[PDB]
Formats: sequence, structure tokens, C-alpha cells
Amino acid sequence: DEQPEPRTRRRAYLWCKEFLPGAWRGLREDEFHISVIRGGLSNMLFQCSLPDTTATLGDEPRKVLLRLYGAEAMVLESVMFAILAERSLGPKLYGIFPQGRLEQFIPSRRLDTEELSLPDISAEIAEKMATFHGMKMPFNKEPKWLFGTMEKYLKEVLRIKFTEESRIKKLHKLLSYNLPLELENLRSLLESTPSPVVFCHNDCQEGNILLLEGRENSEKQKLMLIDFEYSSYNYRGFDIGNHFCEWMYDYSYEKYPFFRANIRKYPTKKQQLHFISSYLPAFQNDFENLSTEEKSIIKEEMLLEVNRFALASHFLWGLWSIVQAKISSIEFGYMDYAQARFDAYFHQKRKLGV
Ligand SMILES: CN(C)c1cc[n+](Cc2ccc(CCCCc3ccc(Cn4cnc5c(N)ncnc54)cc3)cc2)cc1
Repeated sequence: DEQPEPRTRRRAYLWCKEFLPGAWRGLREDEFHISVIRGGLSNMLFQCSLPDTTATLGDEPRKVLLRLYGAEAMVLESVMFAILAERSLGPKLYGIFPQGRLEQFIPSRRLDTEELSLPDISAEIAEKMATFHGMKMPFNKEPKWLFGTMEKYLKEVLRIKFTEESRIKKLHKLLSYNLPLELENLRSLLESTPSPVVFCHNDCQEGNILLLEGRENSEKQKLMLIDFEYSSYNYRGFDIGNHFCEWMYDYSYEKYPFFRANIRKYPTKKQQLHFISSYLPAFQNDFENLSTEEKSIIKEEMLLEVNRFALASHFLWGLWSIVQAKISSIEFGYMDYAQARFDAYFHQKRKLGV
């Protein structure tokens, strides 16, 4: 288990000792256990724990996750995390301070891309998302996030000047589509596509879904959605369409560009209907008491809705990725990823006949 540098060890020890109750309060520095869960320059994660020989005094956790930010948004993100914790839809919040958070450590692993298509996994994600979508949050209810964000990235993308030859050639090719005009065409399409405004996760990818340890038996209760940093009131179609897009991207791929894209992994009509068939009863509650006529019309229109909004997933994350090619320190093939998203966008446009 990778040890942090002595300084980070000492800081982590002091936060745990001061924010956590019970046996943590009298812990000595020499008794403190910590290891790295994820390095990097931002959102460093560590597991912190009591010695195995140390007894708890009450209901304090034996193990916690320390999240360190590194290099209004903090207020919103913080309040949102605390509310989800109170409602048991996220990890408990044990401590909050300018440099990070102490969270409940959830014994689990992330799902892999291939698991998204498993019937039981997909059905639970649908149910979890419908729950997420149904609740009240003290945030702006106007759906300006989607196009406001897309405009913001496009404005930045148009200003970008690369110096390295590969990035230069790639940006040229992406620019050749006339993105401002394409954004306008997308805007018009989505304007004519009704979709309820709900509290969306906005990044429901496999890496943000935990498979809970000790619960492979549980058909319906084995997942937790995490990482709500992008969450906002947004069109329901975006959340679902974005999730469907994520079937096609595997970020665990070990060589450059550090992802694999496969267009044929997008869910089939059957797979899509299985997802929405689980979503709709969880979101509407009495949905199954409607006529087969009405149920089918709702389902068919919803397929249209989410598949059109999947275009915005491609366009938004495509633009985002170009910006990250300029600003991010992370080892990821951002320009290659942007091209993959735009390739999918035009493919999806062709499939839809739009
Ligand atoms: C915005 N989009 C569409 C992107 C963004 C980034 N990428 C590239 C990329 C995606 C995913 C990854 C892997 C993400 C790792 C994040 C992570 C780390 C640890 C965990 C485990 N975890 C989190 N909280 C807890 C917890 N509280 N308890 C136990 N385990 C936990 C979950 C998720 C790396 C690069 C692609 C598309």
C-alpha cells in the first residue's frame, strides 16, 4: 500500500483526529494508517483507518476516505454532497474543510464498461437515476446548464492556439465541421424535442457507479451512483442519452490515448427499451396502470428524446475534451477523444436521419 509523503500523512492525521469522533480523538500519529487510493494533482484520494487492534468507542467508522482537492461551485458541491448523504443516496459526510472532505469509505469497486449492458445492472441504474431525477434540490431550476456549458466551451475552443504538430492537425479537422453552425442546428433540434427538466447527474458513466461489496446476490439493490460534481437541473434526455453514450467508451484501456471507443457497443433498441422500462415505473409510480397504447407511445417518444439528447452528450464532451487538451495535466488522449465523440455525433445524426 502506497504511503503518502510525511507531510500529507501528518495533515491527514490531524483532520481525522479533529473531525472524527470516538477512538479517532485520542489516536497518536504513530498509530495512524493511511494509503493512497488515487494520486494525481487534483482529487487525491486516500483511505485512512484505525489500527485493527483499536476498539471503537461508539458508532464511529473504522475507515474513511479522505478526498483532497489539490489544484460558488464549492458551496453548491458541498451542500449537494451533504444532502445526498442525509438522504442515504451517497457516502456519509464526516468532515469538510478548505482542502477537502472526509467521506464514508464504501467497500466496493467501480463497474466496468462491459457491465453496463447486463440486464440487472442496467435496470438498477435506471431505477437509481429515476430516483435521482425525482427529488428536490435547492438549486436553480432553469435548464441553462446544457447550452450555457456548450457555449462556454465553444467560445474557449475558438480561442485555442496549439503549438504541437499533432494537436494542431487534429484541431484543424474538428474546426472544419463549423462548430458554431452545428451548435445552432443542435439547438434547433433539441428545442423541438420535449424533455422534462429534472435534477441530473450529468456524468453517469461506469466509473461513477459503485458495485457494493457483499451484495452480488441482490438483484435490485447492489449499486450506488457517486461523483456528483457536474450535477445540475437539466433535461432528463441528457442524463439518459449520456448514459447510453457511455456504453461505447472504455476508460480503463492501458495504452495511449487511454480509452477505447466502439460505436457498435451503443445499446440496441431492445437494450434501450429495457432501461426505459425500468426507469418509467420508478419515475412515475403508477405508470404500469396506463393502457398499453399509452405506455407504448410514451416509450417510443422517450427513445426519440434520449437518442436526440445523446447528440448533446457527444457535442458537449467533444468540446470539453478539446479544452482539456489545452488545460489538463492528466495523461489522456483528449484530442483523440474529442474526434471520437464528434465521429459518434455525425454517426448518430445519420442513424436518426437528422
Ligand atoms: C466528463 N467525461 C465524459 C469524461 C471525463 C473523464 N474521462 C477520462 C477518465 C474517465 C474516468 C477515469 C476514472 C475515474 C476514477 C474516479 C474514481 C476514483 C475512485 C472511486 C472510488 N470511490 C469514490 N468514492 C468512494 C468512496 N466514498 N468509498 C469507496 N470508494 C470510493 C470512484 C471513481 C479516468 C479518466 C472521460 C470522459
